[PDB]
Amino acid sequence: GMPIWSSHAPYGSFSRDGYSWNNDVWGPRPGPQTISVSGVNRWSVWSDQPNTPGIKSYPHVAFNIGKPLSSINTLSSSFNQEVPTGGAWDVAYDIWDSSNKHEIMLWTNYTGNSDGSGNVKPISYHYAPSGAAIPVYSNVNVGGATWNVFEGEGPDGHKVISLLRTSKTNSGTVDIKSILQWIKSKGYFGDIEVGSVQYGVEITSSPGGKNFNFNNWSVTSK
Ligand SMILES: OC[C@H]1O[C@@H](O)[C@H](O)[C@@H](O)[C@@H]1O
Repeated sequence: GMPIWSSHAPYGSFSRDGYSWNNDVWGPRPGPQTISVSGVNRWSVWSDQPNTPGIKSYPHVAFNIGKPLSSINTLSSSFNQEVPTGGAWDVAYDIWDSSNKHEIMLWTNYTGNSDGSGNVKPISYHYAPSGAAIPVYSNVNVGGATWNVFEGEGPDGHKVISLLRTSKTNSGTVDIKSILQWIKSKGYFGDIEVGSVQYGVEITSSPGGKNFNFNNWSVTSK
């Protein structure tokens, strides 16, 4: 209702009690974007990005872990959000290891489809003739939900593993510890040191301005 912090500046940031918020917007001609924080668990962002190729922004909240996967007893997160209908975007968890050589994404609600097609697509090495990203694993039930798994590389060669929920949702709880354990079991990485747990929206297009409310977001690390 009343903000404890707000910014419309690209890369404006604020931190309170272990949580930080980042107004990340880059690129040739970024559109206006304003993030507001009402408290440690509740925040919002409005963004007006043009109907052009590529991700323009990732407004997000972040929480630091800094622990090896093996030392972790509990790593879960709860989200509750209100999203617009149109545009090109994906609301996602962004989980990094401390070295930033492995990125794990969990897409909870998005404008594309779980099979890798749509106006947004997961990072992927391979695409189908229709242009849909090709999943490496399908209908995987892990960490409290069913997902489609995709594999790709970022521009600096770092590995990206993306899980797209087969059923989109605007509220839920993810068991990140178990998801990372399953990814380790397929051999993508070893006893990774978990660095950051992030949550926000990657906006490709939101012409006319679109609003995203994160009414609750919390991380439980033990
Ligand atoms: O290929 C498009 C991709 O660009 C990356 O930077 C993003 O993190 C992915 O989530 C996105 O789908």
